[PDB]
Parts: sequence; structure tokens; C-alpha cells
Amino acid sequence: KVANYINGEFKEPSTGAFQVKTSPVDGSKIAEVPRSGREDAREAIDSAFEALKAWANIPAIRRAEYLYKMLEVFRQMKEDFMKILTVEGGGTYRKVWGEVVFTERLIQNAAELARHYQGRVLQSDSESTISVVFKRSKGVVGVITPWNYPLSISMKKIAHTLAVGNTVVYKPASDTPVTGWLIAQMVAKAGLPKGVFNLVIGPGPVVGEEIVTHKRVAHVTFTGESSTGREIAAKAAGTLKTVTLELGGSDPLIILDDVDVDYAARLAVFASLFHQGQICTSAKRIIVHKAVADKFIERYVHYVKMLRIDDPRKDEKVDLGPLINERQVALMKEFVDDAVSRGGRLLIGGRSWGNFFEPAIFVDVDRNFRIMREEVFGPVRPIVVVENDDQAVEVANDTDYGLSGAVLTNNVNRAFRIAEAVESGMFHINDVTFLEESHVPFGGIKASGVGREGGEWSFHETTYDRWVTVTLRTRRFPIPSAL
Amino acid sequence: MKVANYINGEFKEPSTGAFQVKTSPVDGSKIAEVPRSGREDAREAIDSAFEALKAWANIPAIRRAEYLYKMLEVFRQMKEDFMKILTVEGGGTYRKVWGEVVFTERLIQNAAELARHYQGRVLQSDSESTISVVFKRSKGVVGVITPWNYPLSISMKKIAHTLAVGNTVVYKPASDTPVTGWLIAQMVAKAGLPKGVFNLVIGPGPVVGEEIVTHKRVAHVTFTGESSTGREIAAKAAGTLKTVTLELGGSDPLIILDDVDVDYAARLAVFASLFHQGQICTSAKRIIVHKAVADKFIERYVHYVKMLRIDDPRKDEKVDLGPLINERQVALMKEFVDDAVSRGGRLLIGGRSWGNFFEPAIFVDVDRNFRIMREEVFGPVRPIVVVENDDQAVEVANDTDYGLSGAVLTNNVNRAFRIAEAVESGMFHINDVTFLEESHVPFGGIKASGVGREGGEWSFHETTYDRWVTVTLRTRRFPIPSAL
Amino acid sequence: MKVANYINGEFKEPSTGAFQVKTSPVDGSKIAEVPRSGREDAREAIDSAFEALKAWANIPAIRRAEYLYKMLEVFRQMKEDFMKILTVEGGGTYRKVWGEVVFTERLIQNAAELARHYQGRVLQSDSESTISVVFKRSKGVVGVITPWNYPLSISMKKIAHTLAVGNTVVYKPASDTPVTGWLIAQMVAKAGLPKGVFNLVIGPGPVVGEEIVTHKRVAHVTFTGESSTGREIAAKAAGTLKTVTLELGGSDPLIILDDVDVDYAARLAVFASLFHQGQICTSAKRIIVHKAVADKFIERYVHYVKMLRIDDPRKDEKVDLGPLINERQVALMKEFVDDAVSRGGRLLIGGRSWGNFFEPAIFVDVDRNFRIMREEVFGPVRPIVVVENDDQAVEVANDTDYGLSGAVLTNNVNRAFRIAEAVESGMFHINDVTFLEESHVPFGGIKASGVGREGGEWSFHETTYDRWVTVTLRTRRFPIPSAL
Amino acid sequence: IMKVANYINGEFKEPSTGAFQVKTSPVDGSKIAEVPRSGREDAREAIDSAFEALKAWANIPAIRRAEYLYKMLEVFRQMKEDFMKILTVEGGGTYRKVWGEVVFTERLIQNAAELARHYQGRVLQSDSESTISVVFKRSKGVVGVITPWNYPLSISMKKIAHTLAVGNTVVYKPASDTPVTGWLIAQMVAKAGLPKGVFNLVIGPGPVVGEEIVTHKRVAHVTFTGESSTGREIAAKAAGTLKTVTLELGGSDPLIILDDVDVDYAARLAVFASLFHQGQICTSAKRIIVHKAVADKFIERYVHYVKMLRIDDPRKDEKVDLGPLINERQVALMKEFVDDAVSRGGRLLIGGRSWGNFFEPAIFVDVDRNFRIMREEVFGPVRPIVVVENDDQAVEVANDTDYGLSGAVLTNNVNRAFRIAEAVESGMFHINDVTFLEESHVPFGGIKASGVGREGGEWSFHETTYDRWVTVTLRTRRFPIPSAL
Repeated sequence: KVANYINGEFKEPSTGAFQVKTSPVDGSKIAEVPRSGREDAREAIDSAFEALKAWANIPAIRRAEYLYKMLEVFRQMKEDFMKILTVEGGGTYRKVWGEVVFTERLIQNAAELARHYQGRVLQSDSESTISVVFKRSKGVVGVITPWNYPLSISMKKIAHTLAVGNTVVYKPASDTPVTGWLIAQMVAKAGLPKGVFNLVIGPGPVVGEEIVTHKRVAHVTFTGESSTGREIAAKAAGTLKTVTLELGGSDPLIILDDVDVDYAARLAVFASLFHQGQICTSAKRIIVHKAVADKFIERYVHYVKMLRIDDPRKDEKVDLGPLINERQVALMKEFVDDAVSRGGRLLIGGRSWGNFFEPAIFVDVDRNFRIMREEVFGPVRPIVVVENDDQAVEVANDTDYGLSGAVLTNNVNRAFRIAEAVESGMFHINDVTFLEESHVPFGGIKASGVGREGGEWSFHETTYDRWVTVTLRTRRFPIPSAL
Repeated sequence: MKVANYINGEFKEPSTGAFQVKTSPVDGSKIAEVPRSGREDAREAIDSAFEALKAWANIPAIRRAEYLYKMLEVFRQMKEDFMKILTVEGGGTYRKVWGEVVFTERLIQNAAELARHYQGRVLQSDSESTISVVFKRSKGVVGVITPWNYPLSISMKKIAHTLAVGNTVVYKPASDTPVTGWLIAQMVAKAGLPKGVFNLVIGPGPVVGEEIVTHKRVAHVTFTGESSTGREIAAKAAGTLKTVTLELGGSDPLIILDDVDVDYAARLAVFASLFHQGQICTSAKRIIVHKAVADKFIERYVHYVKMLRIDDPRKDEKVDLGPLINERQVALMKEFVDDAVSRGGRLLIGGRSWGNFFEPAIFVDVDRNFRIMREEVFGPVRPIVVVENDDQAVEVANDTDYGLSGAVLTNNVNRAFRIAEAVESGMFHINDVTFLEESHVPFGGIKASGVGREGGEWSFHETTYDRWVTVTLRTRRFPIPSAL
Repeated sequence: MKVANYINGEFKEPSTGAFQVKTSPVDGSKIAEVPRSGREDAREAIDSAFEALKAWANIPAIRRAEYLYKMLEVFRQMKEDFMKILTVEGGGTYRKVWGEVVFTERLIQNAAELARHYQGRVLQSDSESTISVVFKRSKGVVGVITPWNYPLSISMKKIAHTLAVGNTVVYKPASDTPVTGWLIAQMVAKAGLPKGVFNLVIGPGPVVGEEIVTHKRVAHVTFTGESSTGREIAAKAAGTLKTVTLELGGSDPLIILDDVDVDYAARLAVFASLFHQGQICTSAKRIIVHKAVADKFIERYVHYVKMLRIDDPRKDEKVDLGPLINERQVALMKEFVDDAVSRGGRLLIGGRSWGNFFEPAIFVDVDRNFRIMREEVFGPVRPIVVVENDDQAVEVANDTDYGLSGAVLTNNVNRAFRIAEAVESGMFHINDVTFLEESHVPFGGIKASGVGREGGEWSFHETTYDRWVTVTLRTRRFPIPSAL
Repeated sequence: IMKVANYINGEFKEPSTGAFQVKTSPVDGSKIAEVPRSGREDAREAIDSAFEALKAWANIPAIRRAEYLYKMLEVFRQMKEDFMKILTVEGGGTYRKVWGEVVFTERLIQNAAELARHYQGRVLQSDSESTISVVFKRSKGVVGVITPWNYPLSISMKKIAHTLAVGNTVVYKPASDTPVTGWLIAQMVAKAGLPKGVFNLVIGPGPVVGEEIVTHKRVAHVTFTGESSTGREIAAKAAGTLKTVTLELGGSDPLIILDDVDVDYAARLAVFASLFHQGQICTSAKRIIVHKAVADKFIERYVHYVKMLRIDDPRKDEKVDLGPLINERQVALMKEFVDDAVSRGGRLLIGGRSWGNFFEPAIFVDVDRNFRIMREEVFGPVRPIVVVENDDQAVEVANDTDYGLSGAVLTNNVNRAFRIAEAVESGMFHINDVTFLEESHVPFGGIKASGVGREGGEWSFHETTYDRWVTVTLRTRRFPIPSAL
């Protein structure tokens, strides 16, 4: 039985309302989770607001101890996190294993950096003036998270936000409440001061909107669909609260003619399809140079044929799991259908059963396919063929999304001209598009959102600069002129 | 004096053919005809900027620095015509506009100086055979919308820095200070900056400004003005997911303790609170004095306010205080004084108002419910509040929706620091005026005073983004398919 | 108790088989049999570390961090052992060595924390189509030479940080504290650091330290000890152009003005000046007080000094002072005392000594010719000097060859800051002890107190170099041959 | 129209000895000027001028020094022509070279001015409660500036401009073979109106003026560019005062050409980098390493461009490719190198003709690592080409040298490019460009025998300033002794 965590106490919703949650894998019953109203949200927010000053003006080193204790506790709960991440989220073994490991590195990173967030000492154009800039935490920070990689993304947000001295109200993804409960578990066993961190499970339209519009929330960091992020930004405007938005993207994977082709294909398969393409930074549009295009397509398709779809609980070598739910399969079917009816050649896949969806691969697409124009969050992928670098770029940019991208090539000048030219918040040469480290500035441009997360960048999102001076000389003043 | 828009490097008329007659706040004499621009004007500016962008951001930092330096020496040759339009159109005193102009010079030069030194990072990778760096790139076309109180300095702070790192600019000045904006575009024109990199559109906020805020191809909006306007700009900015810098004004605490030179405390206070008729954003709008000095202080502060010389800012250089910007400001200060009286405040001096002129109105015996404790009082009405101890000083200081700046006078290091740490503001000054400002330092508030910081590299932080870039030098194995 | 060198992951004897007996400063009892090592041994360490170097430096930084974190765990289980040996060998009281072990834990943690985070820079280029970045690289095999007063914490501050950014380490601990060194190697070896990456050679400075300082393969030397020794080391280092970090100790001013709580100032001065028998590098070795509080301060300071409890540091936890490290320290403190009395100096208490235990000796009525003004007094003999104004308080504070730290006690913000500025020292502390030090802050002196800074990222700057790397993406024409 | 003299505490004056030496043109040997021969008295008066002016100078707001440097840039802009003329006549630079140098000095002075207000300290989290913990940048002091003759104007001005920007004052001893350039710098600074004592020019022999500078008590730091022997010794003597230094000691830089390059382009670039200013650049590409597959074509095409090099009087016109070496000693040296190479079995593919101070670039193949021109810095136009079988070997040769200064690789393979870039042991590296790339604001300097420290922009600033940790404690606490209380 899952509960909210508010002011250091595990409890019901005040509305008493409850909701059943079942696995995307077999549909079997998982847990009963709260479904919370504005009362619950309001309360969590308050608890955080009152914990805020105590939490922020204690020494950084101390918050860091807390975070290391959290690392401790996490290292003990790894098993349960892998388990829930598979059962609730439909992650494969190797996927959730990765998610857990990464999460560890994340928490650690926050602890590591807390003591080192630095203001600046400044030169003055005034004489006898001492002029510095301090870093201060924003306040209560709303944390709203996706369902695909819910442990790692949640923890990046939460750990880093806590480290530099903000408190946290955290409304997990609707489709992954158990994971969020487990995080709350972890935090509570770490023994953080009551109210410093709060879990509220519930509907976005209810909990989320209180979190986003409330007077006392200083900042919101969101990860989800671009519609939701957009309106969240609009509502955040009312209270002048600042936001960090990772809105997802359709990432170009450019492959040039000088590549080892086999490798390029394996890489593409891993990047475009891992976790069923349900990655925000998944490689959602494969752009390939004409000269290698036929061999590439052959080998890509070859390894896509090798992918094993199964119950992720079966064993460690299961490649692909379910989509998170029925809606996702609906939408993926739509994408495939649209693809065929527009004249696209289905090279493979397209079968679905329950929540599972075979990777579906298309060539012969134009820019008017929905799978070119939209974020396909799931395993349906285009392969576009381009005649030169100019064209590869032009395609890679033809999209509303700015999140990430990659290029495979051995030519340094091509690697760099392409990397410079592709409009993306992140770009990787000779690697997957979803490359992520804990301390690096993760984020998009264009429709993919605003802000960066990880390390000092997360700290930048949740803190502000305070210019402070001490003026050491007496001075004469211009008014009244009579003096 | 023929005033126009500046678009794609051309001085030109609005499409509307509209004109509007701008009058001086001083005597009401006609100053000049200025455009009233429509959406079509705005869109011409924005498109011009989007097209100039790639050209502008891909040239090396150092060339944009050249342009800024040219702009700077051009400015130096325009200084006194700037001063003139400042005194006449904005109603500033000689000493005010002189200061503003000098600081504008320091600003422009600062943007130029920093342009080449905005840096990214080289990071440790957690993976072997991986190079990991972070590049700085400029956003795009940047909206610049400015106030009338310090239009030269504020607009130039925004413009020059935003330009320096490679953004182009569409700029709509305060409706009451078009001519200053025109003089700016004149400067940028004599500067030689490429066609479409800077564009001036003089028009109504509701029409021009909003196209600037809501457009597809505008990247960012930096804004200084009323908090109402700030909130709604933020709102419509969310449409295109476009970021903003927001300076919304403040109600700035000025805290005076026992141990100060009460005379010096008073002089300082008069300067900070009333300079430019208290039309500075960071003006010391809420005066907090400790009871042990409060009587002497109040006496002495009032004495120095009585000595302020209010005249036509044109007549000579010694004039202390000139007019409020327009009728509505006088009507507002009247609302403020009327409110303070009927709430039982004691009005020590001032309140006389003739035309657009207002004698500074000083009030004591106020409480937290007076409109002038609860609102930004942009003008020369000021509260004095007496407090029993430092904790009351801070409590009171913090009782406000505003976060902008604040100050404390004291010779005691522990009180200076504990108060400075305790006071919720994004800027703070120990033993100086609240409105202290430098070229390169992070200017901005918290709470309802807005979001972001400006001047120097902080301006740079607002109008650029970070782009993580990696090269991978080892081929690897991947987890899927696991049959490999 | 039989102690060895640590070389290439293996504990071993000195080649020559030579040993010498380390005896306690308390009773002169035998503590341990330690090595007396020759060039062969030094070179064996240096070579072990040079061969380890590319391997250890090329791994991802996070892996080094793992090793430092492990080292943290081992040190945590070794806390007791280190404490014991710090008291027995170093003569530190329980409280002193407890503080040292806490700060050592924090230092190891600090290094681990910062390892992954030491950043290079991405630069703007003045050249078209040029990518320009700057990488950080580890210097090489780094010689680490440490003192006896705080050997655990000082050693580990140099060692841990140097190791974090990817240098390897050859380490010669103070002659008078071989065993804490041995214990350090025990810790490292239990952390399973790669063979060769850390090395411990125990032996005479003129032989081991010499070889370290002169050897072809040592990139850097970080040293803490006497200034004479410092100048020697610097000079030798020049031979192969290896860089140095030098902490040479200071004669530190602790300045007390008239507006302090004089009792507080007294307690703080007793702490600052005499803690660990003033055998701290950054101890307050010259007390400077304003005539207004001078007499009350001297009464009160001397009162608190009399209350100081001297005893065998192994007895209990409440012992205030232990013994000086060895006979010659006493010989020297006596020389100091005699030079003070003979110069017309007034001795307020102490000067007696028994075995290696020295009773704190306080002097007033001194002048700048006194040895205890002109030299570093490393031990519990302290001057108190009375000054008229802040001016001559500074004049006295700066009159010394040394640059390390300083402190001022006052509540006046203006005096605090003008004195803090005026004092020429690498560190300064307003209203706290002269020896205040944290893991991540730039600890170092100026003048004769040495060169460099240490702790955290500054330790990283000492043991790394910057490397500019460009990729030009354009092909250009060249000025020669012109005929083309 | 004017005599050459020292600049000390605001005044141009003769040496207290009144001594002089006649300095003559490396081109025709004709008289250029009488210049001072300064003694210790002169150096000590300079150092004392600077020490005296120091607190006045460091204390003013950085913006004011920025003004000074800006004015100095204005003055330089009107002295461009004069400078170019001297760099050609006194230092034997060709027109295109000195044009280059003067332009770069402009960028240098302007860069120092741009940065002076922007050199920042830090604000740290404290592990202690109620503590304000910050780090201030303070300037070091009087700074010794000792420069070479090869690029005397731009090197001097990097050191001088940046050192002044952050609040040091300066005592400047130029290279003996380029005193008139130093004098002209003094002229610039003087007309710029820097406070007396803030800048000082002393022209004398190194073993006297230079030594007093490096050994003196009041000098804080010494930035030196020049020979490694000289460098090492300055480090040594500097150590006695504990005075920090910046040593640019020269280097023999690898230019590695791989098989995937445009060989003709590689050749053109290699000619430029190896031979510009007759190979008298510190970062000159002094050891050319080429992959066997393209080695033949490269060697042919390299020699063909080198044969196209036009050597002449640098005053005849702007198209002159190479002018003279600085002095007779230098020709002598290049002869020593050539001689050694030949009798070690080297094949002399071209050049070696030497008339007066002029030297036709001598190019060798069939070289082994024992050749003097592999093992020592060759400052002048004698160059090795060494063929290697693969990237590993190329890196092995590139690294086999006592020097670390800079390096370059030509290739289009991003992996080979990077693996080599990171493999080569040097302070600087450039992919697909000449070894001697230098910008005003980037960290210029070597490792290994090539010296210590970095220069230009904030890096210069790090060299000539120190950090000062400063703290305010806002609470009182209890202390562990006496434990009785």
C-alpha cells in the first residue's frame, strides 16, 4: 500500500481517494496508490516552505552529508528499484540496471558538488567598494517527472535541487507512482529534515496545477510532453516562477559514407530502439548518406530482426519490453498506419499484442509523414536517405525539436561542420544520441524546451545570483545641489 | 528633427504612415512627431533580424567587438545630444542625464570588452576515450522593451550586451521616450552594424510590443517595466517557449541603525529615495530607521528634502528635481498621498503638485497597510518607518512583494552582515545607496521584482545557451540485440 | 614496532637494510624502528611512480574518485590508530589530534569530491572556422615533502588532491614523524591503489628529499617546512625546471582593537597563539593590541594562559598542551626567551621547561629587534605589542619577513576591512583565529611564507597544467612563398 | 632626431655610467643607433621607481588602468609604421612578418585592456556556519620582464600589457639585439601617460641588468622568454628571493603529416610553419614528421616550395620571403648544425648557402635521433624531415625531444587527429594548422624543457597575481584550550 510523504510523515490523501495500478507487462495488479487533491499538494508545498529556511542556511557540507547518506540507502535498495522499474515501467533487465547505476552516479554527483557552488568576487569601478556575488537557493522547487526513465530523471532533479539548498515537492509520473514512492522511502530512510522533501501522487490536472500555480513554489522543473510543458510555462508565468523544461525531441542520427557500416547499424539499432524508443533523446530519425544507404539499411534491419521482445521479468537478456500502456500502442499504430498510407515501405515489424509493439521500420518517407513531423515516443522509426552533408543537415534540422543529435563519420571536418550546423542543445560525434553524464548540461533548444540539468547546471536552474557590496568610503551626494 | 523607425539598416516610416505628437513633460511644448507602428512594422523588424542572425552570430567574437567599439566612440560624439533629449523628453535633471550618459558609455564599452571572453567548459568525461565540452551559442532575435525613467542606460545595457554575444535585436522603447530610442538607432546606424542586426520600432506596447513577444522567430525577451506587464509578457512568452529576462521594479528597503552618522545617513537617504523623483527601479522606497536615532534622522532628512530645488530641468545644471514623466504619474502619486492621509499618516512636507511636477511628499506614522508600504511607489512619495530592533528592521524590510535591492547603514560589521543576509533581495548594499549599479555586475531581483540578471556576462548568460558536445574515440559493444 | 617503505604496491625494507629508532617526545621511550633510506630507495620510488604515471593519469577521473573514496573508508576505520600515533609520535594532545583526524577525513573526502569536476575552458577564437579549447593535464610524478607538527592532515592535503587530478606521488614524511607516514601508506595500500601510484620513502632530507627534489622524472614538489629548507628546495628544483608549491610558515599578526569583547579576544588569542604549543605554521605568533584595551586584555590573556594545563598527552582528553616535538625545539624556545629577557623584555609568565615540555612564555615591552619579533617562533613563546591606532597596528603587523596569515578582532566594518586590506598576508580572517583553515580553500602565504596555494581546486592548479588545443576547419593561403 | 635612452620613473635618461654601444643592422651591418650600456645602478633605480609607484598603481580601480592601456593602444595605432620599420631594420624581419607582429601587438594591448576589469575572485561555501568565505585577486608586485629578439615587439607587449593591467608595475630589460624596439615601446608608454615609475626601460647586458632584475629583493616575479640555459639559470637565481617566474624556454615542435592529407597543402603549410621568420620562431615547426605513404611526394613538394622562397634585404619590398638571421653567432650556429647533420650521414636536399647574416634554408632527410638538429632546438632555417611507418611511430618521434612547447598534426581522420593530439606531450597543439598559432587571450606555454607557466589573457593574469583567502566570522564560539573552562 503506497502513501504520500509529507513533512517527514507517510500518509493518506486527505481526500482519502485511491487508485489501482497494474503492470504494462501482463496487466496484473501492482499496487494501490493515492490520488490526491489540491489539499495534499497545498500541504506538501507548505511543509517544504517552512522547512526551507532551516534547510538552506545550514552549511553546504551538511546537506552533502545527507545526500551521501541517501547514496548509502540507495545502494541498499538497488534491487527493489530494478524490480519496480521493470514491473511498473516495463524496463528490460539491462535497461533498468543501467537506470539504477546511473541514478547512483547522479546522487553521488549532487553530494560531490554541493560544497563547491561558487559565487564570484568582482572588480569595482568605484573606489573603496568591495563587490561580490553570492549564490542563493530559489525556494520551494516543484519536481514533475516522466515515466520512461522515472528513477534516474527524478533523482537527477531531486538530488541536484536539494544539494544547493532548495526544498522539493515531487509529483511523479501518473504511470510510475510506485517508483516515486520508493524514492520517498529512500529519502525518508536517509533521514532528511521533515518537509525538505515531499512526495504527492496524483493527477497532473489537480496536483500538478497546484504545484505550478502556487504562490510559495519558487521554481518548477518538468519533464514530459511539449503540450504539457508549454501550458506549464504559461501558468508558471502568473507567480513569476522560473522553470526548467525538458520537453523531449526527435533526434537526428546522421550517418556519412565513410563509416564502418556494420557498426553504424548496431549503433543505430541501440540508439533508435533502446527502451522501445521511449527515450527523450532516442534517435528518432535516422538520416543516412546515399553511398552507404543500401548496406546500412540491410544491416540495420538485420539486427532489428534479432531483437527479442518478451516479458522483461523472464531473464536478463530480454531486449525489448512493453510500451507503458494502451494509449502508447494506440498512437504507435497510428504512426505506422500513417506511414503506410503515405506510401512508406515498411521494412519490418508492426505487430502488436497487448502493450508490446514490434519495432516498425520505414524507408521511402517524405517530410510529411507523422513520424518525421512528430516525436515518436516508441519504436517506430524512419530512415531518410540524403545525397550530401548539406542535405543530411537540412533534414536533421527539419523538425520543431532541438534536443539532441549525432553524426557518424571519420572525417573531422565533416563531423565538426555537421555538429556545428545541426540545431540541438546537445550533439555527439560518433556515439548514441542519448549520451548522458551526471555532471553535464542536459537540455534542448527549439520545441525541446529551456534550461539545462545535471551538475552545476542544475544548480544554475534552482539558484540565483546576489550582488552584494560594502562601500568603505564616505561620499558627497548630488542632491540637494545647495550643499 | 525628423524621427523614424530603423529597419534593415534603413531609417523609414511606419507602414501605417501614422504619427503621434510627443510633448515635453516639462512645459508641455511639442517635442517631435514619432511613429505609431503596427504589427506589420514589428514583423518587418523581426524578419530582418532573423535573416541577419546567422551572418551576425557566425562572424568571430572579435568583429562584433569591433562594431561595439565603433558604436562606443560614435556615442562619445553624440553624448550631449543624448543629454539634451534625456532632459527634455524624459524630464531628467542635468546631473541625472549626465550620470546616465556616462554610465551608458561605460555600458557600451563593457559589452565590447567582454564579447571575446565569454567561455564554455571542458569537462571530465565519466567514460574513457571521450572528449566532453560545452559551447556557448546565442539564442536568436532578441526582444528589447524598455522603460522611460532611464531609457538610455537601460536600453543600452540590454542592447549592447545582447548584441555582443551574437544575438540580433528588435527594440521597442518606452512610449514616453521614443526620441531616445531614435537617437540610439541613429548611433547604431553611424556605427555601421550590418543591415538588420539592430532594429528600432516605435509604437504602442499593446500592438508592437506584443508582436515582438508572441512571434515564432523571436528567441528571447529582455524587459524592464511594470510588474503587471512583466507577468503578462512572461505569459505570452510561454506560447513559443521563449525565455525572458524581467526587471519589474521594487520597493527597496533602506535600513538605518543607531551607530550611523545621522546627518550623513539623512543625506544618503534623500539621494537614494528621491533621486530622479524616486523614479529609479531600485530607489529607496521604504525607509527604515532605528528608534534610537529616528527623531534626529527624520528631522534631518526632512530638512534636506526641504532644500531640494524643483524647477525646469532645462534652466541650469544645479536643478535637483524635475517633472514626473506624465499626467498619470501625478494622478497616481495623488492616489498614494490621499491613501496615506486617510489611513492616518502624518505628512511632514510636500504633496504640492503643479502640472507634471510633484514636491516630494514625506510621510511618518505609517503601517503595513498603507498603499505606499504595499506597492511600488514610482515617484516622490516616501514612507519613513521606525523600528525598535534589528529584527523589526528586517521583518519590515521583508514585508513587501518585492525582491529587487536594499541597503543598510551601520558601522557594525555583524549587524551589517546579518541584516544583509536576512533581507530578501537579489542585490544588497552595505553603507551606500540602494540603486547602486555597475556595468558588469548581476543586476536583478527576486520575488515580484522579476527573474534573471543583467550587465556584463550575466546579460550574456540570459541571451545565450549551453550546448554539450562530445567526441567518442573508442568503438563499443551495445546491450541490444543481446544475441550479439 | 617494525615500519617499512612502501614502493610499487609492496612494503619493503630500505635497500641498505639501515634502520633508526624513533623515540617519543614525551618520555623518550622507543616507539618504532623506521628506515634510513638512500638514493637507491628514492629512485626506486620515483621510477615506480613514473611507470605508474601514464596508466593512472589516463583512466577516467571518476575511477580515481572511487579510489579516493575507498581511501576515505579505510581512513575512517583507521581513525583510532592515527590518533594514538599522532599523540605518541607527534606529542599532540587528544583534542588536537582529534581535530586533525576530523580535518583529514574532510580533506580526503574533498579531493574525492572535486576529482571529476576540474574543468578546462572553451574559448572564442579571433580566427574564422577555428575551434579553440583548453584542457587540464596532470603534471607528472609529484614529490610531496611534509612537516612534523600536523603531519597527518598536511600530508593528506597534499597527497589526496595531487592524486585526484592524476599525478603520481613520491612521499618523504618528516624525520620526526615517520610512523604517521607509514600509517598513511597502510591506508593507501588497503584502498588498493594501483602499484607504483603512491610511494613512501622514509629517510634523511639531505639524501632522500634531495634526490626527490633534483630527480629528472619528478614534475613538481609540494613542500611544507622551514623557510631555509624552502629556498634550498626552490633552488634545486630550478635545475630540472620542476615547479614548486612552498608553505614556509609565518609570523602571523593577530590584531585586537578597542571595541572587542576583551575577554573573548583573550580566549581566542590563547587558542590561536598557543594551540598545539604554537607549533602551528599559521599560529598567531605576534599579538598586537590597541592601547585602549591593552591592560585589560593582557590581564585576561595571561589569566587564561595560567589556566592552561600541561601534561603527558596520553593521560586524558582534557590536557591542554603536550611536549614540543624534540630537544632542539626546547633549546630554541629557550634561546628565544633569553634573547627576550636580555633585551629588556618583560616576561609575564613561563619560560620554564622540563624535558621536552615547554611552559608558555609571554612577553610585553618588546621592540622590533627582538628575535621573537623577527623570526618564526615555532613553539609557545609569544610577544604582545601595544599600538596607538589602527595605522601602527598595521605597521607592526606587516613588519616581518613572513606572509602567511593574519587576523583582526573588531566590530567596526570599516576598520575590519581596511586592516584586512592593509595587512600583507596570503590569508586573513576577520573575527576568528589566525589558523582557520578549510579543505577547499586556497591556503598559502606571500613574502617569505612561500609560493602557491593548497586545498581543493587550488591544489589542483598546482599539480596540473593548461593545454591549448585548436582544430582549424578552414584551409588558408600562407605569406610565404610570396611568389604564389 | 632623438637619441636612444633608458626610461626610468617618467624620464628618458642616459645610464649613470654614460656608457653606450653601437647597434648595427643584421641586414647590411650599417649603423642603426647608439644605445645605452646600463649597469646595476640603472636596474636598481628602475626597480626602485617601480616599487615606489606600485601601491598607487595597484590600488586604483581596474577600470582606470583599463583607460591607461586603452590610451596606450591609441598611441600604438599611431606608432605602427615606426614600429614596423624598426622590426625590419633592427631585427631583420620581412615586411609581411612585421606587419603581422604589429597587428598582433595591437590585439595584445587591446586584449589586456579588455580584461583588466574582469579578473575575478571567488565566493566559497564555508563548512563553518556564520562564515563569509571569499577569495580575492591581489597583484604580486614589481614584475621583471625579459624578452627575446625574434618577435621582440609582440612578446614584450604580451608580457608588459597584461602584467600592467592587473596592477603590477614593470621593469623591462629587452633583448640586447633589439634595444631600439624596446625604446620605442617606452616612447609609446610615455606618450600614453602612465604614472611615473609604473613602467621602466633599462637597456644593458643580461649578466648585469638582467641579473640585478632577477636577483633583486623588491622584484616579485619574473616573466622571461628566451634560451633554456638562460631560463634555467633565471629560475635558479630567482629562487633565492622566493620570486615566482614565467618561463617560455623555446621548443622543437613536431609537425606530423599523415597519409590522408592534401600533400601539396601539407607542403605549403609546412614551409610556412617551419621556415617563417627564417625559422626563428619559438613555436616554429622544427621537426617535420611525415608518414611513408605520402612522404615522397611531400618531400618533393616541400623542397619545391622552399626553393621558391625569396631571400633578400627585407627593406627592398613587401614581397621578400626571408631576411637575415639576427647576428653572426646565429649563422655560426646554423653552420654547426648543418656540419653535424652532413657528417652523421644526413642527405642535404637543398640550401645551406650562407652570406653575411643571410642563410638559405637547409633541408635534410635520412636523419636519426642522434642528429644535433633532432636533439636540440634549431633556431634558424635548418630543418629535418623524418619518415615514419605509422601513427604510433610518428608520436614516438614527435615526443622524442626534451622540449614540450607546441605541436601540430595534419589529417582528416578525427580519431587519428585526436589520438595524436592527446598523445603528443606539449603545452599546445593544433590540428590542421601551423605549430605557431598564437592568440592574445589563450594560454601560451610549454611543458618539459620548454618552460613553466602560461601567457596571454587571464593566464598572464594568473602568473602575475596571487589569491587571498579572506573570511568573516559572524558568531562567537568556545575554544578547546584551556579545557578547564
